[PDB]
Amino acid sequence: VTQVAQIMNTNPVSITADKSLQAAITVMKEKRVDTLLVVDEGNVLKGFIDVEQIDLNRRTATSVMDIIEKNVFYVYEDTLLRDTVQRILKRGYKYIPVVDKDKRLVGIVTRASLVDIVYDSI
Amino acid sequence: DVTQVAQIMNTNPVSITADKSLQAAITVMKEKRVDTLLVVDEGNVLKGFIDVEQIDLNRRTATSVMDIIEKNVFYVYEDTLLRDTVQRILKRGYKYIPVVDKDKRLVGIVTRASLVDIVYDSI
Ligand SMILES: Nc1ncnc2c1ncn2[C@@H]1O[C@@H]2COP(=O)(O)O[C@H]3[C@@H](O)[C@H](n4cnc5c(N)ncnc54)O[C@@H]3COP(=O)(O)O[C@H]2[C@H]1O
Repeated sequence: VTQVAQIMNTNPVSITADKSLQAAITVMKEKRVDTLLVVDEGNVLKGFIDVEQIDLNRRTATSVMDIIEKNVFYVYEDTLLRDTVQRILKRGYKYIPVVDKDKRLVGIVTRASLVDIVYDSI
Repeated sequence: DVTQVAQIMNTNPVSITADKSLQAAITVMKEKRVDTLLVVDEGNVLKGFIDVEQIDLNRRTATSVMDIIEKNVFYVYEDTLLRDTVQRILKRGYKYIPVVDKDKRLVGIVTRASLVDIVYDSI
């Protein structure tokens, strides 16, 4: 039935991995998010960074790459919703980033995507 | 060391009261972009919380917010040391932590986006 592209939120907060921690937290505070999704010049999703990793490696870390986690679970645009929801609800994932066939960052399914979904079913 | 929660907590936590319907609740949740509502009475005293989850499960046989409230809330007072409440979210897996004044009145919560603030101050 329904795909993720339908309900996903089309404004996932990204930063490039050339940018400093000073700059990364700057965005994170403005945008009200505990992570950043890492993305290259052409917007191919590459990893994520944590607020914690910023805090553990702050003294000897100058940049976003210095602390990047490249093993992100993303899910393609046209995947079935049920699966990604099932992952977040039960398998503990905090949100699931959404890409296109070129692995370009295109959306996020946050817990407030579950609201959207539950709101619609009334 | 000696910094409190009140200093940092974000002072707009999303409440609802126990009369409101599920239709009413999920409305507030969507607007505000939040997976849970905190439950407060006429005089704003913290009582519990409801989820997207429970709203989703009990939809068919549940008209009111009270029908599915979770009365057992971890909460903390305004003047608790930040350090303890922060250490709870981080390594004890609490999703966020509601802060009350000494009359158990919701005055704030401490989100994962309260940590950024902390980490931002430290630089
Ligand atoms: N009664 C209430 N009053 C006030 N707030 C309430 C509340 N009940 C629940 N919440 C908050 O709702 C937020 C929504 O969770 P969600 O997974 O959509 O949203 C999460 C997370 O999925 C999202 N996020 C993280 N990295 C992101 C990125 N790179 N792009 C977009 N979103 C990101 O940022 C949000 C930050 O988590 P946080 O715990 O700060 O914020 C949570 C939680 O603290």
